[PDB]
Amino acid sequence: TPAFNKPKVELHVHLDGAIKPETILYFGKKRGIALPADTVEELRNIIGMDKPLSLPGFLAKFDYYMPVIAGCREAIKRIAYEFVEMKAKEGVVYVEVRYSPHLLANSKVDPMPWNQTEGDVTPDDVVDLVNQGLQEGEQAFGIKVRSILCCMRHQPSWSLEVLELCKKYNQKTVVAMDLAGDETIEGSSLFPGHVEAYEGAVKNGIHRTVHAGEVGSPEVVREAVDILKTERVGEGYHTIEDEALYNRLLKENMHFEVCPWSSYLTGAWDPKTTHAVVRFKNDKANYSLNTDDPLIFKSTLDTDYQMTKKDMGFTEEEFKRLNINAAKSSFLPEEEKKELLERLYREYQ
Ligand SMILES: OC[C@H]1O[C@@H](n2c[nH+]c3cncnc32)[C@H](O)[C@@H]1O
Ligand SMILES: [Zn+2]
Repeated sequence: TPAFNKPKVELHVHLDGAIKPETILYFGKKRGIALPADTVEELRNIIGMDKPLSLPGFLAKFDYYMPVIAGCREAIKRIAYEFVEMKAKEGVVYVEVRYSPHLLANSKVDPMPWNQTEGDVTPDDVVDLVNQGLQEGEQAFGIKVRSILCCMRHQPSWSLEVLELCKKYNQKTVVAMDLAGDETIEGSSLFPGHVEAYEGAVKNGIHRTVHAGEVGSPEVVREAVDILKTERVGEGYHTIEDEALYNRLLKENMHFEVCPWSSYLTGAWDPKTTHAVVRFKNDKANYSLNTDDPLIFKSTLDTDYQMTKKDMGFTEEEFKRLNINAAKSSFLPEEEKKELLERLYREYQ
């Protein structure tokens, strides 16, 4: 009994955070790379988390499996492909998947991620591989999928390249640029590489989303919006702590990419306090309900819907409304955007 058994739109999910334990297991064995377990079940209990940790502590879960995927062409395309499939089954009609092309490369990247031996999978090659998998997947499960390339807070040296990859693969799945990573890295929002990359995104008409305010303060959100010119705020829960800023974002109709389950599991949200999404729903704000990293949170899109339904009083009417807003707030070109809205309204009848 799903919380909302109707078409959905997801704008916030990490491809490298939405991998099948069976695929991880498969490639570790296949490449002879170690994993903290050799059973999907125990693989899930190590990578997985059922209790709040922290953002820095949550991010380390990737260390367990990224090494078996990164640098492997077969694996990069496969996870991209199986991702669409996972989305198709969850009832998602349109989705934007994000990831760092750099963290999956083993050539032309410095610092080499995961202590990898050089190879031929360049960062560009990664975008191409994911595009291919995503495309083959759309085709096969019939849902529309786009992608978003992440700048990493800790590695601004990579940012300007990410912008280039967005320019090159514009709408050839790549519809936007994100800034992900450890939001606690003081000043990461302001590092030159990042700033210069967004400045060029603005100048070259490349869409922009920025993770901010999940654990950072209103100023991190203020900087994303004002300095980085972000078009959407990834999560942004802490924005409501600055009534003035909140109201100005509410006025611009800023889209907040919300991830309920994720906010609890990363300790971003104090379970004793009311979720910022309650305030969002109440203020009729522009916001989507997203999954973020389902492999690590051991969840599905329904997990976040059941959470809001059961615990936050969300109705089918709010569910329909938030998704219509997610559609309007997507980085799809006008025509495809209209086509998306058309489908949702058709099905919401
Ligand atoms: O998917 C791109 C990267 O964004 C980061 N990311 C994933 N889930 C996240 C939640 N919050 C902040 N950053 C996240 C991860 O380091 C992942 O490797
Ligand atoms: Zn995220």
